[PDB]
Amino acid sequence: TTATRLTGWGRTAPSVANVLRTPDAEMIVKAVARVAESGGGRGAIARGLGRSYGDNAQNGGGLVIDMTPLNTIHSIDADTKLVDIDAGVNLDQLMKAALPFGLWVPVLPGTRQVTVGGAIACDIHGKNHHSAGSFGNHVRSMDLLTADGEIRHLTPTGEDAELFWATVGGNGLTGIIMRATIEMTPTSTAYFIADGDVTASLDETIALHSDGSEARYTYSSAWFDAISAPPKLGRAAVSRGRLATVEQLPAKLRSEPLKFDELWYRKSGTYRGKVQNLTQFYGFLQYQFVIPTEAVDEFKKIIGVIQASGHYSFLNVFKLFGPRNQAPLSFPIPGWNICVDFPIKDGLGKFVSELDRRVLEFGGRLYTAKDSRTTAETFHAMYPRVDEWISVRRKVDPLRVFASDMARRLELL
Ligand SMILES: Cc1cc2nc3c(=O)[nH]c(=O)nc-3n(C[C@H](O)[C@H](O)[C@H](O)COP(=O)(O)OP(=O)(O)OC[C@H]3O[C@@H](n4cnc5c(N)ncnc54)[C@H](O)[C@@H]3O)c2cc1C
Ligand SMILES: *N(O)c1c(C)c(C(F)(F)F)cc2nc(C3=N[C@H](C(=O)N4CCCC4)CO3)sc12
Repeated sequence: TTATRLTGWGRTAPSVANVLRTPDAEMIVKAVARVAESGGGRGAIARGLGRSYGDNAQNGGGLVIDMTPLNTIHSIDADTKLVDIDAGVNLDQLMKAALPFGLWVPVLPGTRQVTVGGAIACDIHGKNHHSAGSFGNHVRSMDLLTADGEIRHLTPTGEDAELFWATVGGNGLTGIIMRATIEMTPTSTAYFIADGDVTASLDETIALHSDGSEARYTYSSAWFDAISAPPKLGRAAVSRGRLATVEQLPAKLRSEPLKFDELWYRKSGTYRGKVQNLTQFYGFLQYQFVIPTEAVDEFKKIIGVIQASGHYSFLNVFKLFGPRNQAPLSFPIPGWNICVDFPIKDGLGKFVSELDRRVLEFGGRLYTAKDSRTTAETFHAMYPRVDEWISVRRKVDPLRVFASDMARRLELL
């Protein structure tokens, strides 16, 4: 092991600890058990490609097990739609291996450079959340390495269904996911057909997302404005699409269907049925929150608060979430989700602390993947069933040999 201080993706909150990089499966197993004996000291935390901005992947003075050397793809079946992978395999890797089977990764985030281990541990969501939900909805079985040195085979139903949905979005505190089986989405091509729309106000963006035209597309998101003053505030560049069928694909592309390789602003944004690949279709404080669908006025308010703030975010992603899964600590809930990132300035930390209160007041929540600064008080209140979740954690890990900086910060230990 090499003693390395580790930060999030946004180069924040360094945590000096040991990095255990090994492809060997049983060398990992021993490290944990040989740690559990001594007792939860600093404990240990699994780490993927470190794409979450938070201190969820960092341990301070403890052990940080790197999962990336354990990246075996065991089997891909095209008939059963099943994929059996080690937790250390990434999505870019998996997406490339699945296409020759005519299979697509069920949930894709922004960057594909995320591991399966980290994908479940955050219960990550994508552009098709309104149609497919989060990543945990597609996990069929996990092989979790618990605290006592044993490995438990978990599933959505039956035994360990309680521990399963705890690991889904459990930020790696329940254990170390070693091996996962994923349900895949079948596909005829590796392309998308998209409909482009440009709104001129927040009211348009909301109406467009609520008039039921969303039921026409599987994938959808919106590049929106949070700087411009009302009524220009909230105006969005919407990108809504669907997986392309072999028939829909232009004459040249059909040959290799599964291969991988202010007026001006409005008209360029507006189009219909346009065929485009995955790449085309897809210092600073990153901030993400969701607000329940029925609380639309309160949402209109937060955007205005952001507008008047004196803080100017330009990278602004807008999304309407679909139904939630049954995971206690899953971030997504049916509502208006938006991410913003601000430039670090004076009074930012206190302003976002007011957005915490404001978001909490309307029954929404923040995403653990992007959080490094919300309090334990705010987090716990944002997540009902957090107590339920903790009572499960004490059964599986009663020594606190699984602990990250976040778990200490949010008192989830
Ligand atoms: C540019 C960019 C865009 C993004 N877009 C999105 C998006 O649209 N939607 C979205 O939901 N997220 C998004 N993310 C965040 C990212 O998808 C998640 O935070 C993801 O979980 C990080 O994966 P990772 O492998 O890097 O895990 P890490 O960041 O290394 O660790 C995060 C968590 O995963 C856990 N973990 C990792 N491996 C294991 C294992 N084997 N066993 C147990 N626990 C484990 C850790 O305990 C930790 O709590 C984005 C990130 C970036 C940088
Ligand atoms: N918020 O950070 C966020 C959200 C909420 C969503 C979605 F759709 F789930 F609501 C998607 C999403 N995608 C993000 C991202 N896209 C960027 C990207 O790929 N680029 C293309 C142009 C600029 C960079 C990087 O991360 S953030 C995000």
